[PDB]
Amino acid sequence: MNIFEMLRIDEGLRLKIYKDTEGYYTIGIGHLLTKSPSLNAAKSELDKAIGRNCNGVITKDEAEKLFNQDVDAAVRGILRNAKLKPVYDSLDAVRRCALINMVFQMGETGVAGFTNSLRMLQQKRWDEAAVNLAKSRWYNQTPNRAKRVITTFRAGIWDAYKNL
Repeated sequence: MNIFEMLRIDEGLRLKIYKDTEGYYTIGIGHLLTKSPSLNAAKSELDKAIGRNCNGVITKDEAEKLFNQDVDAAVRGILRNAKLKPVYDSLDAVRRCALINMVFQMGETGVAGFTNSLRMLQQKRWDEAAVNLAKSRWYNQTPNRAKRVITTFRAGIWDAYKNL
């Protein structure tokens, strides 16, 4: 299992503009287009992102391209972030994928706000950090996904994704 396979389980693949769990306009493999309520604003962002007139619809191919950029940006964002970098560097390969997943879902900023859990993950207090991570809007709003990510940080193995 790898970062791409993991995120693809969590996000799914949709070739037509759709709404987030959040109500936001998205396409592909969890590629948020806009937080704006107009489908029209969303279509325009799409065409800007793909470089063609899409009419709200893309190919698998275009979806994967967007996904490669997003994962690359997520990693680079972690590496550039003063709060995230040190935790990332401290982690093993599997757990590194769990942090990347959180950053992709919620952005650098959002994850950098989980101060206490970050601190516990650095210290390798796995059970503690898993309890603290669960105390969040994140867990309450998307409990099955947060639970997968959390087990991944807790255990350091890919079992949560085996089932799936």
